[PDB]
Amino acid sequence: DSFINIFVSIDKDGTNVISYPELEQYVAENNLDPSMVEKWKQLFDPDNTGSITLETFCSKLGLKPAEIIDFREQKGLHAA
Ligand SMILES: [Ca+2]
Repeated sequence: DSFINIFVSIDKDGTNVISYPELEQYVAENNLDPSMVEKWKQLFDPDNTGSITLETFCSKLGLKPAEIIDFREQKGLHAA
């Protein structure tokens, strides 16, 4: 899946802030390497703010927030 998709999957409450527990739950539930947590923090929370915003995620990856929002609206609709 795309980074757009994975962001929406991790951010299960839709706040457009990935909390560290959200990230950690995704890693464990998908049997990923726990080092993944540190990599996301380093790439997407470089200033160590304590969470990962949609804004910083998008700036690092060259995405716009509008792309995650579209996907979120489509996922919701599709799911229904
Ligand atoms: Ca969240």
